[PDB]
Amino acid sequence: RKTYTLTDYLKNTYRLKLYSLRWISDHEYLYKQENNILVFNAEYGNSSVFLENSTFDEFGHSINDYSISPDGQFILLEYNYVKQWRHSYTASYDIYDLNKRQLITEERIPNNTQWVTWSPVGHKLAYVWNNDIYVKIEPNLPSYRITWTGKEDIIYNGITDWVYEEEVFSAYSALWWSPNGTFLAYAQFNDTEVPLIEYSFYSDESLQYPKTVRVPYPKAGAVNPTVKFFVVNTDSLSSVTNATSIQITAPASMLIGDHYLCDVTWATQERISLQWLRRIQNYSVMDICDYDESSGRWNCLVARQHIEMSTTGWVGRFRPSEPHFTLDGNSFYKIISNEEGYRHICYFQIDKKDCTFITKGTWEVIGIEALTSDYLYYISNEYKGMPGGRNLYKIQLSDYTKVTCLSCELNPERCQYYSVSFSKEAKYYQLRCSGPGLPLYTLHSSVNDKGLRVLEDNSALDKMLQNVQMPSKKLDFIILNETKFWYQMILPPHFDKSKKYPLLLDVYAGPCSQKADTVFRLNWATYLASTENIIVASFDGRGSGYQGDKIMHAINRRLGTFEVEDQIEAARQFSKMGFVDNKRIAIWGWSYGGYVTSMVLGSGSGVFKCGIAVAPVSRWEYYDSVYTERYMGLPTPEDNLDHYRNSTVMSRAENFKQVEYLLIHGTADDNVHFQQSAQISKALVDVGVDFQAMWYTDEDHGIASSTAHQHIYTHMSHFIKQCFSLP
Amino acid sequence: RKTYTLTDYLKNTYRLKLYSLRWISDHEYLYKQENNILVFNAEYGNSSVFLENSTFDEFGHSINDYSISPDGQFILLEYNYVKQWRHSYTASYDIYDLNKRQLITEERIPNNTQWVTWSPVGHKLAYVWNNDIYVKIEPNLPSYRITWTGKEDIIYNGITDWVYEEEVFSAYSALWWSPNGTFLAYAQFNDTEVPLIEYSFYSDESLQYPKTVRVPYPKAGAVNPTVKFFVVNTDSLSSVTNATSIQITAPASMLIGDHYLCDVTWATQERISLQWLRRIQNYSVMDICDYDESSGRWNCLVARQHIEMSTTGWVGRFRPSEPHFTLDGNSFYKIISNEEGYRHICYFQIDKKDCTFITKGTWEVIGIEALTSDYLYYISNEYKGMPGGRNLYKIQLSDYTKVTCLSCELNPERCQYYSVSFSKEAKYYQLRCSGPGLPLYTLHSSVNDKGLRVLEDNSALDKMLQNVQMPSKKLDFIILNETKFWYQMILPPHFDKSKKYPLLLDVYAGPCSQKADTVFRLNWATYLASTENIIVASFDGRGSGYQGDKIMHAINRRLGTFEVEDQIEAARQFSKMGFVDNKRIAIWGWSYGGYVTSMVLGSGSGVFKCGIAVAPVSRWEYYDSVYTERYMGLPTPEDNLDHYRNSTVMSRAENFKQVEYLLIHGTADDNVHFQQSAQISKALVDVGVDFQAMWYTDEDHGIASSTAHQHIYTHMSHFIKQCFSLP
Ligand SMILES: *[C@@H]1O[C@H](CO)[C@@H](O[C@H]2O[C@H](CO)[C@@H](O)[C@H](O[C@H]3O[C@H](CO)[C@@H](O)[C@H](O[C@H]4O[C@H](CO)[C@@H](O)[C@H](O)[C@@H]4O)[C@@H]3O)[C@@H]2O)[C@H](O)[C@H]1NC(C)=O
Ligand SMILES: COc1cc2c3c(ccc2cc1C#N)O[C@H](c1cc(F)c(F)cc1F)[C@@H](N)C3
Ligand SMILES: COc1cc2c3c(ccc2cc1C#N)O[C@H](c1cc(F)c(F)cc1F)[C@@H](N)C3
Ligand SMILES: *[C@@H]1O[C@H](CO)[C@@H](O)[C@H](O)[C@H]1NC(C)=O
Ligand SMILES: *[C@@H]1O[C@H](CO)[C@@H](O)[C@H](O)[C@H]1NC(C)=O
Repeated sequence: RKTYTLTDYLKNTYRLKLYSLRWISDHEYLYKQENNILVFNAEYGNSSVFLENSTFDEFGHSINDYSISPDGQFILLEYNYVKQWRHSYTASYDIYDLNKRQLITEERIPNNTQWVTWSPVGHKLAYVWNNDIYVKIEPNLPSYRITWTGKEDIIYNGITDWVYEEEVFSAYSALWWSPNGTFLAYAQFNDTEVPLIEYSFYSDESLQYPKTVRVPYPKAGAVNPTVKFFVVNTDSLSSVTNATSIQITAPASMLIGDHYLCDVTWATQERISLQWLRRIQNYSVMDICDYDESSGRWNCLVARQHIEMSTTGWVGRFRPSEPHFTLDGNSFYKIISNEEGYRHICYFQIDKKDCTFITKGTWEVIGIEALTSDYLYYISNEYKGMPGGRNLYKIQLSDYTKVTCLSCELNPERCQYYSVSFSKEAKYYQLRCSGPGLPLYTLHSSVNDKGLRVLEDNSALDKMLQNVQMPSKKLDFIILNETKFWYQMILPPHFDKSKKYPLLLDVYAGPCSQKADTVFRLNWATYLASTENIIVASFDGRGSGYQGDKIMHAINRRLGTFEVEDQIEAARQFSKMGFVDNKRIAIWGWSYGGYVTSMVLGSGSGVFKCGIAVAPVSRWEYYDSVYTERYMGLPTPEDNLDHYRNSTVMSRAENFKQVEYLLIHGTADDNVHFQQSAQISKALVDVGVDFQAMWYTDEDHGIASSTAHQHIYTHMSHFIKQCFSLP
Repeated sequence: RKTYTLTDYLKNTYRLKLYSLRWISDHEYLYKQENNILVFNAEYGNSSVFLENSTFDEFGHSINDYSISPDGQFILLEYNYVKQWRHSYTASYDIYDLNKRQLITEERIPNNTQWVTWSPVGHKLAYVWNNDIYVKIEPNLPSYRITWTGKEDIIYNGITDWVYEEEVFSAYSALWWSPNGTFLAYAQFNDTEVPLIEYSFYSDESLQYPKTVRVPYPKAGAVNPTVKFFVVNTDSLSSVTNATSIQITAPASMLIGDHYLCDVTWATQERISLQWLRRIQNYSVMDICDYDESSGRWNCLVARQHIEMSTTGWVGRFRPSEPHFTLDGNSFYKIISNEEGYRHICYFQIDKKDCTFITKGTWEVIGIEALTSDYLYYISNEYKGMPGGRNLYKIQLSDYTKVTCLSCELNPERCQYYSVSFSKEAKYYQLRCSGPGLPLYTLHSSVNDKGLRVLEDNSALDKMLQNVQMPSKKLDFIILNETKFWYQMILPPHFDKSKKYPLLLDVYAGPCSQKADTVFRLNWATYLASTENIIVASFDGRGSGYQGDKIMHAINRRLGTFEVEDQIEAARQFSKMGFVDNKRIAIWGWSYGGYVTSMVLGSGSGVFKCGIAVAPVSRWEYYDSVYTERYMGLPTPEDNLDHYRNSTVMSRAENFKQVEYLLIHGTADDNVHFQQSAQISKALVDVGVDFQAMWYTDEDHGIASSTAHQHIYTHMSHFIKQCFSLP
């Protein structure tokens, strides 16, 4: 048999298969296969061809992505894709009728549009061009302007600014249609007083002078952007006079200082939910607002207002959890950590402030996925008491003791990590199994809860991997200060406990992480074990997620303390197990893991020989406000400046004398500025420590352009092989 | 026994001694002992003690450098020196009185002062502050304001912008007293439409948002700064009425296009000479310009225009040569390249304009050092047909054929490399022998040409060095195309000719460079030969200078051609001598030889195992217009675009596949911008070539900071050691 090699991973020799589908009705879904968008049927297979390989064959453009209007007439066609940050990007748009086999020509959508969306019923459009919002009742009719305020790097109507895209909404889009599209809600951010990160972009070598990029980006302690919120009524627009947009202003609990808007969620045709959140992120307020068909303004009755606050840390996991209303929009289920530290479902009622918990236990609820008039469906890590694994549950709404696993025992040895995807009224759901066996995608009915057929079993792949010498995964735990803490090892094949193999520690360890899980992946780590016989290990100690607040909030206000000491104390444990060479212990990480790699090599620990750190944070005052202050407070004397300063990589430069270090960064990293590593290399130079570094011209935080991607992973390969002595 | 070590070199153990002085009369001069300013009579001994190793403990501030008034009465004092480009700085300035031992308070010279200088006779003063000229007649009294155009980054009055500073005057100063102190001329530089290089400066940990530095800088082709000249007189100044400057405008041979000011030289109290050079630098014009007691303006008579031009290449070694004038102002001597392309001395008489040559042969006048009614004194490389060497001669104005060498046989073994400084009217002079033996400082008398005393012979060092296994040096040549080309080698202690050594090839190789000399050096090569046993060898090939124009102009319009060829050629010669190990041959170099080293590695000859390039130029359109265009012409397709594009390091990427490369660059390089290396790296990553790289945070083109000077020489030494396989 052959061994998994570095090239298999770089030329992507052994591809996993998956089954991407869209639902479009309670009965039906879509699936391109050979570029043929088919329409599949859920009960039988009465299935039909919706769109040809070709058709658009003669577009003389690459169709970047597609979208159908939910009434079925039209299709949106996206191309000329030009990326911005993580989720943001600018594109060109053309619409196509399917009852007329024809494409629109008039009032078409202006090139370089920031975002496009359909209403949920019918075929109206909302789009954002040049920071402003536009609406199109019908695709061919002129477009209704809605804002004027929009200005590049100042005002943003209906799109997120830099920081709200990254660490709040995870989206560029900041619009929300009502259920039938009557209204359109939106958001407005203001960066006027927010300062600019500046950096260089070199480009094609043809370019003579290098460009500076200026991005409004508020670092810890700095002036942040502000947020306003409105709802406009789409069903009465005027050819003649402007559009009146009703502001639903925040509550006074929030208006007294820097706050954030963190959630927008419709309940009914005329009832919307808001969540807000103070800059000090331990205090959140929800608000339920009804339409007044007398004054078309919007009421949010203080009785219906809902508080959520934290005594042990910060509200939500990354943000306040999201509420799921019952069809009358008169109660709602929602994730809220109970009073033992564990995250479970609460059933609220629009007008009463106690909630009633419908789940109990030492395990957490990952997500509410769906809601009928007799069942709620949710995802937990309950099965066999493992926080690394995910499974699907339904709960009988007339009797909270009547509760049922639907995935656990379909096939428990191959399958332990499930997502679920629902038909438009939970008549059906697809299930996705990510591991530990080979992904298994399958289809089910909610009535019988009986599975109709297999969609994809990853068999092509199965057959090749009988040809490959492959690694093995212990997942298990160990006990400390009285507590279980999960790790995973990737073990080379024919792995023999006699022998003392070398050990790379793959780290992340930032708040609410999990690196110890039931998932199946072929990755770098697989190559190192398969081909270099290196044990790859990960470890979720304090800070880590899905195991309660007692374990998530340990690091609150004290980042770069317990997550570092825990990575170190787990390496100790691994040495003492004695199939590990206690002189060949290395460590690596990226982003937050690169920081923690950097703090651990700075620690004077004795334990590690080699380190590699990729776009690491080195000093929290350099990261942005919204992520940083959530866990750190504000960097003033009056609050938490002191930990801010003890917690910097720079203060540890002299101890790298004891280790071999490698430091890599993109020159054009918007997220964690090159600044951050600049400051590290400088401190190590000024106390005379030798070390290695690669810059990567013009890459960002992902370093994911194909060629940079082959370089880095090779370069790091050479460094590990080199320090471990592998020939 | 012990050897010369990286640490001796970095920590600067074995120090030379120089004997600097300041002639301040025809027969007296200053100089420190420790902390203490003596004046020394020349005839015999009088020491006088001009100032004390105390006196200035009084002062508070951290004094820096001193200047004295011609009439000997005042002394100017520098502090808060705050470093800028390569000659440009800012400082503060207090004036002490020497007759009193008082200190001027009422009306001083403000902080952040840019340049300041005494007139040549008496106690008159001119300075520049926010780009404006100011004169003081008396140091106790109210400054006179000369210009009001000055403006940061656009208008430079009495001082150079970045291009004139680096590439023409090698000076921040652009003022010119008349010899008796009356008139004062200055240059005004414009920079309105010169575009702007932009780069990051991180400063201390404590700075939260980096700083973007913005500097006006023309690259190849770009828009240059234009230039204007003026004379103003200093006896007729008015305190009611603003102060008049007379323009003197360039000749119309120059005015039709882009052109530069390349030299300013006063001949009489009322006659000035101005040299102009075209943008395309194969054509210069000299003007000679008398006063006019009646009009008040300056008259540049056109019988007195001397046109120097070129056809093999460019005018000058790097610019037009300077004139030395006959006391009366009516004739001058100037070095010019003759009909066979050797530089020698020409007598000109202002009205007739064919110069007569005073010297000839197959060797070259380095420079003209002094003029008496009787003799001309010059430095040259004639002695023994050796361009490496340097020696002082004198020639009789009454009879050319009669020329004495003042330095040749003085001390023939130890001393072949001379420089000189004469007293106010050439009665005495100091000699400076800088190699091949230890440096040796002496005093001489004109009338006798008498060897008065030895001022310093460095025997302190001489003892020390008899404890160490010092390397040895060979200087010598080879013959290519029936022409001599000089190499020097640094050879290890107890060099054994039957052995194989690895070989590093130090490189510069720029136009009119010279690496093969008889100078004496303690440097990184010293360390590499004595301690790690490497032969370190440089080579003076095509382009190199002081050997005339057939060799020098060979690269005309054609950089990165022959000089690269010849660097490979030289390494090939050396390996066939049979004490070289064909498998271990490196190359490296900073600045120009960074480029030359890159292009060698990128050439795919295979002769070089590995290489290191420090701050290289990778592509000529990234470099400044003045130096670049001087050797390439213009990057238009109606001039030299095709070579500009063929001569890039980046188009040689796929060959770096046969080599271990190490690329290094200061992030704040204001000259060769980090731009240049960024494009190299990107190129290599694209074709997939492993290399190693290092940035230096906020260092510039020198990487001179104490700690970084150390970091890089240590990093580089490791890299070579890897490559030659040495511990
Ligand atoms: C340094 O160099 C600068 C240019 O590089 C120079 O500034 C002159 O040039 C700028 C271009 O940057 C010009 O804008 C300006 O001159 C012109 O200004 C107007 C254009 O915006 C134009 O209307 C003017 O013409 C008018 O007035 C003149 C008389 O004043 C008449 O000839 C015209 O008919 C018309 O009525 C004018 O041509 C700048 O003067 C800086 O001055 C220079 N600084 C130095 C030398 O100190
Ligand atoms: C907006 O929501 C999220 C943001 C998340 C983020 C996560 C990791 C998980 C997240 C998960 C959610 C969620 N859900 O990590 C990101 C992150 C954290 C770092 F320390 C860092 F150096 C770079 C970086 F991108 C951070 N900027 C945003
Ligand atoms: C204006 O005067 C000079 C400038 C000189 C210069 C010399 C080398 C010798 C010089 C000699 C003189 C003289 N004389 O080289 C310098 C130089 C050349 C390069 F290719 C480069 F990348 C950087 C660099 F500083 C260039 N900036 C100016
Ligand atoms: C955005 O905020 C800025 C503060 O600089 C203010 O001047 C401007 O009026 C605001 N724009 C709005 C809210 O329309
Ligand atoms: C000198 O000229 C400047 C600017 O051109 C002007 O402001 C000033 O009045 C003049 N100075 C005096 C003292 O008249």
